[PDB]
Amino acid sequence: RTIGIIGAPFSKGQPRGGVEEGPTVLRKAGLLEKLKEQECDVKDYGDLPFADIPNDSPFQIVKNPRSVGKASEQLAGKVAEVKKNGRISLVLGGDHSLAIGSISGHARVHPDLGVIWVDAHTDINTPLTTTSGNLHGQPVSFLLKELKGKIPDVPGFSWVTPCISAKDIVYIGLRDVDPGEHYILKTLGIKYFSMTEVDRLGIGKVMEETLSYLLGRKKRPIHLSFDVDGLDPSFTPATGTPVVGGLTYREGLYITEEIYKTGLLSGLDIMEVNPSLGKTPEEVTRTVNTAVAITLACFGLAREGNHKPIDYLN
Amino acid sequence: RTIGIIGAPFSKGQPRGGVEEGPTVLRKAGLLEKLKEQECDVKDYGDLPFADIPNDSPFQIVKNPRSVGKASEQLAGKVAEVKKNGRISLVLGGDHSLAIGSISGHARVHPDLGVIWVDAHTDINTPLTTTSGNLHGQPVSFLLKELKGKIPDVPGFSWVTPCISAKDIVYIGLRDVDPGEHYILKTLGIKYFSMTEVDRLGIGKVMEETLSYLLGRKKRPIHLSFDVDGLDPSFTPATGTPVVGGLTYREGLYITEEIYKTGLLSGLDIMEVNPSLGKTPEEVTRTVNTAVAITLACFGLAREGNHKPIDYLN
Amino acid sequence: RTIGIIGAPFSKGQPRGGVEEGPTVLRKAGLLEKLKEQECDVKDYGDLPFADIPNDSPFQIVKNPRSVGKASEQLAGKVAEVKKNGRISLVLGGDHSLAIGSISGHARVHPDLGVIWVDAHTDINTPLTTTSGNLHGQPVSFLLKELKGKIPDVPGFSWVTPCISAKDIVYIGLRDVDPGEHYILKTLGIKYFSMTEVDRLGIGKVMEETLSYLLGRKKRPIHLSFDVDGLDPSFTPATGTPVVGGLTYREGLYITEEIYKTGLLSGLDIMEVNPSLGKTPEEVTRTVNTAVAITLACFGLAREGNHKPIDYLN
Ligand SMILES: [Co+2]
Ligand SMILES: [Co+2]
Ligand SMILES: [Co+2]
Ligand SMILES: [Co+2]
Ligand SMILES: [Co+2]
Ligand SMILES: [Co+2]
Repeated sequence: RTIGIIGAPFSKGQPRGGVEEGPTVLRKAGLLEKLKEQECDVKDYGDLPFADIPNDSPFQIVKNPRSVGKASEQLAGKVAEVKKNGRISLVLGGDHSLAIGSISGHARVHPDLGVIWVDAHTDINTPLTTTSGNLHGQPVSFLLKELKGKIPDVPGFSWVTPCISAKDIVYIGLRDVDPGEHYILKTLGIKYFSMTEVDRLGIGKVMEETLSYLLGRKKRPIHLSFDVDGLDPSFTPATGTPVVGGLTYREGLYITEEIYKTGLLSGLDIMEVNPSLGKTPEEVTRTVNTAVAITLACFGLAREGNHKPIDYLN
Repeated sequence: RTIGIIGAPFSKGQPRGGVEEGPTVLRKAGLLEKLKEQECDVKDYGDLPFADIPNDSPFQIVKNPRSVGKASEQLAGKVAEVKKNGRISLVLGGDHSLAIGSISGHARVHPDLGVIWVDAHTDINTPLTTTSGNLHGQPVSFLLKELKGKIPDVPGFSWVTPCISAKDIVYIGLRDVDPGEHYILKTLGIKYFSMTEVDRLGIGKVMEETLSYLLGRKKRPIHLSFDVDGLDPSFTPATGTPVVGGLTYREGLYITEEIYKTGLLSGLDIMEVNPSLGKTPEEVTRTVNTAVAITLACFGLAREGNHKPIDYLN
Repeated sequence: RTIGIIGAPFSKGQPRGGVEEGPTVLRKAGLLEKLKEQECDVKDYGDLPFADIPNDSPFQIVKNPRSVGKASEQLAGKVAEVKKNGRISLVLGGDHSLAIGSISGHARVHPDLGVIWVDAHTDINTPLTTTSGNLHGQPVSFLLKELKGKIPDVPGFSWVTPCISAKDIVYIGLRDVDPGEHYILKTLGIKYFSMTEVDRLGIGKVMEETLSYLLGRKKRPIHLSFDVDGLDPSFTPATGTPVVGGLTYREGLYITEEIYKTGLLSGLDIMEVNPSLGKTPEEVTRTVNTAVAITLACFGLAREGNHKPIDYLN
């Protein structure tokens, strides 16, 4: 597959710093080289310089609003750029708040995109339902057309325009949802597969349905937002908001191997990897390594093996 | 849901002490408060004072017979009491031998109850088939109507009267069954799902069947006996009789989430949590925390989220 | 079941030494006694003395060719011997290269055998596709009739004669396959269930199919080649070529419990257990213990329990 790598060292969508190092440790882990080791055409668009916004007091309850909306606005234009270059945008990031810019920059070029959101959280709190004020748990509320009119005018998000509808998104791996978030899920009839559904059906069926759900009517470009906390902390420990009972390494690879096989992946996000939150250097590499394997899977790496269109027996 | 909490600090059903601390660490973990944090009506009936029985020599091979039968007799009347108060009895306990009193006190008020027994063991040894003599591995043999006439007159259990039939109980999670126990399973045609069946069918089907099995004919009150050793020791390490290859955290939550959804849970047991057997203070909290989540699930806590009958968007 | 135990302390099929201790730690773990504890008729044929071959320079890229082909030749005749004694051959070994001798010695007496290969690797590299040269990753290429004419004349393997066809083998647990290996899989139409298929279908279906695949047409003798690295390293850490995302303890027991139930197991291999590669003495026992349980399962040990044809209630 042909990628467009976008480094996004940002963290103002949540409290803990160090998630801005994600693009760094991932690159160092050798991700770009491992991609080229496959049938991949890779172009690094560099790491986005998210300049400081010293004057960014809270907006009611929302924290660092101007800083957040800015990094998303900057990211959206970059993602749009690479999609214009006929390349799958790989946004290696910090916190999940950057999903607003990615999905927005993606939809500008591909207004018919479908979104798959692998996460332990729905991150669909409104600036009015959020109890923490951290924007990495509200990205979705900003992107839904149905919620347009419920979201306040937050400093830094004037450029924003709801690009996705409730029936164009699927959630997978949910196990920590707030009440208001749950009310939004049921009311707008959003399709999701919480860990309960995963245990019930199996990841194979869950994926069968998810794909049938988002591509049944017709084929469309897929945007995969992967929050590393969707996977169990025994696999991705170094992350800010971990939650026990997560998707397994295998389930994570299965999800992505299946996504790849559709040949419709056009947008990818690898979020919440925070090297600093690892209790041991092994938890940091265990996280990063897990984060890389998921990415590679997105672009062709299959557990049953891979081979070029040649005769290996000669 | 509306509960009736019953603390049961008992341990004479097995060798290791410290399981009598279970009600204590569970309460301290904040279980009662977490229940009220939900749509729960909670009434604490206190911790039962299980006075000593200094004169309790063995009965053939059975250990502490008078002490055991006594704590069960005391518990049975308490459970009956709370069920008379229209409340689901939550028996936080020590060893599993206390199941005799719970299920008995439950059936007095609800003679048509169905039993689900999540455990790594069938605990159906008779005082005559038991090779260890520990009563926390024989509770079931005392409660079956079909085995009435095979069980000797053990000091402390004269009050006992078999209240459940072989076709009213389902086992889930079996992986360590004695030969005599197995002979009883097959001979009385008891329905069970050992880890083998779980791996084969999946926990979703296993539950589908279990419920269809116990409620198909008609709806009846359910009594859930949960032995914390049914779950894998990587989740509930601090327990006396651990066994590898147990149910997963997720499978445990799935089982209970499904039980809750029937709206027929009327009796619950949280057994074998022994703080003292933890190799680290983290194994103790990992166990207790796991023990709490399972309880909460029984009363409504759903992984996909929860919300009150209000308009969260206002 | 009735077994013929064959100790195979060999390691020249791979770089790390210490895997030759496998038969030792397994025996010490009490495997032979645990088998007799069941309905098993056990005869220990001792540990094969694999004399050194000081003069064994590489053959092109292949390492220790003369040493390897020799231990396989010796093992083949032993396996043939025990199968002639109407006994299931249990080859406790070192590296997986010994599969060549086992499957060969097995087929001499049972030319219609079916092979199930539980491994993280297909070990089907040819001396010409192998990039490492380690023979414990090529055993299969030596045994396939379809590859006869592609394999060079390697010093030590003149006695060898391809006894199995591509449609008589099933792979389970694959997650690390080389490109040439993958080309051979697809080209010869070999049936396999990589971890992807396991996650998709479940281990219950995977086994359903595997068995239907190898026994559908007619019943035939089964040879189970179990590489301990097929299971996840969290279960079998002390092994040379570990790979994350492996089969679970439960899945491993399920596979074998199912194999046993066919009543067609005639050949078994327990390979790659290397005590020396354990980071802790607990990783060594965790591996060995896991290795034993799998063996016992092969011969009747069922998680739901076991009982003799007697009346336990008397
Ligand atoms: Co999350
Ligand atoms: Co998120
Ligand atoms: Co138990
Ligand atoms: Co029990
Ligand atoms: Co292997
Ligand atoms: Co192997």
